[PDB]
Amino acid sequence: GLVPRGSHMETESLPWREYLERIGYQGLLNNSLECLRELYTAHLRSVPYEMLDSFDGTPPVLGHAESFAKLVHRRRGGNCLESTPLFGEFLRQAGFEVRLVPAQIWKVSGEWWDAWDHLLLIVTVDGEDWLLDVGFLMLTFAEPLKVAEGPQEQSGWRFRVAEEEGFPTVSHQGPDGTWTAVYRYRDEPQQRADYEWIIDFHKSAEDSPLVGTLLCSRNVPDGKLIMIGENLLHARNGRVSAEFIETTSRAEELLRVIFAGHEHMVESAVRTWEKARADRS
Repeated sequence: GLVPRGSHMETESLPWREYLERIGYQGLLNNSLECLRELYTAHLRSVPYEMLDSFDGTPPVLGHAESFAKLVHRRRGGNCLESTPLFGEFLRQAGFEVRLVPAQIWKVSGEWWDAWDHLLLIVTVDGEDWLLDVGFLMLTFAEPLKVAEGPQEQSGWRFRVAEEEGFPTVSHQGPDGTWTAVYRYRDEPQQRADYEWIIDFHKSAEDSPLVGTLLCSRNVPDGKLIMIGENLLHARNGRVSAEFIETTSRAEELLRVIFAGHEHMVESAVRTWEKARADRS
């Protein structure tokens, strides 16, 4: 057009009304914690996590205008690079005090992923800091997590932030009562130039987890449905169950739930699910 891409002009004139429509928030906005809670919940329930476009190795674009177009106009799903900075920018323009910070994810195997390639938001309301994550595949807090000591209960689970080996670390309490890290972060405000490297990291990576795989998930009231390849984790009310998905018929059943209200994405997701199952036999 006439407005240069990535200019402050471009991001400033994004039509946030359509964004709020896209996430199913049709009320009034203020800067109370209660408004922030409702916005977070709306995003989480309305937007599935998905990486379908990267199944090839095609990188996501990073600009706010490009993220906006994919999420709002094409009604695609979300992830850390394409959802979280855009949401942070929406909150900033709606008047919240917001900080985008880098994070490193804890593997199910029991070590850290090599790269600090996750991102979190910290929102400051009435002198307190609150964590928000609208770009995470697996189970994390679905209500803003306070940056304070001690267990915080949410939908039958307990989360906490605690300082561990030099880093504020978000953990989740297991059925035993053991705590397992979800991710740690650094309180270092990021702009686009600071996290751009993530794209080249995954281009350069051998066997990137975000390429050649089927990864999608959807928050539901009191839990979350997570599909990782041929496995489904059903998190619900403090309990998680697992199911090995045996047929494309059963995979499609589950993808229709994860992508409820996003039925235009199902056939591509099913195709991607089969391609990835086959490409590991």
